[PDB]
Amino acid sequence: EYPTVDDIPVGEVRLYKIGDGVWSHIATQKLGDTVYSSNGLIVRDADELLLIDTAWGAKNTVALLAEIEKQIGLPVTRSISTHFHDDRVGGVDVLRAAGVATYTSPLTRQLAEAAGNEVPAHSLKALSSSGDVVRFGPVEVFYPGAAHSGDNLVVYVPAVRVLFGGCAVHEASRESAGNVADANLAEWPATIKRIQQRYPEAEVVIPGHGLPGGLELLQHTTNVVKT
Ligand SMILES: [Mg+2]
Ligand SMILES: [Zn+2]
Ligand SMILES: [Zn+2]
Repeated sequence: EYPTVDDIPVGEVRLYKIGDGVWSHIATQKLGDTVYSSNGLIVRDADELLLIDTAWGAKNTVALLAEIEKQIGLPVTRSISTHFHDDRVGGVDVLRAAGVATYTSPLTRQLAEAAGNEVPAHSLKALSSSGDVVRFGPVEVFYPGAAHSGDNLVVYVPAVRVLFGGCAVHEASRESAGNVADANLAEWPATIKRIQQRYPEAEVVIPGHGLPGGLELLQHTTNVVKT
């Protein structure tokens, strides 16, 4: 049932229900002669939605908003981007045009500017140091330290124990680290250990790319990373 590249054309978006008031969104994108899929999250708060990450570019992000309106029918009023790459901030300008208040950490804003990428309009204070956690509506936003990138964040939904690990967590089937050009391989194991110690009751862990699993994806990541 979980959507894969085999069942999503570039430009279409699927939603997948994870728990009470929580969905993932799945989109596809072509870089080389390589098609990839990518995951974000949607979380209900009263009569509005918090979005976690864009759908990897402007075209997919317009389609994401249309699919949310078809299937859920509540407005997206705020978003958080979990690092500075195009699968997280690509389409922020679509979000802004639609009246969404877009956020991320100050470091993500700085790195996205340096990369030429779109930049969320607002900073999350108090996320500058490894181990820092803030509340944001129905979630917790945690900065566990450098890993896939220097600025990567994870997002936990306490009411239903769902952790979105983003691109700092690899899916079960992946055995290589992927794109490491912004990675800190030396800190990556310590970063995974902070996530494990902070969220020991998580029932679902969603990676930035691929199939959701449970807490076993965290040790799996450490294993892929060392090698
Ligand atoms: Mg770019
Ligand atoms: Zn990335
Ligand atoms: Zn990614």
